Amino acid sequence: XXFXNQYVAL
Repeated sequence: XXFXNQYVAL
């Protein structure tokens, strides 16, 4: 919950 990617997603 900050724009991550497909595997690391926050």
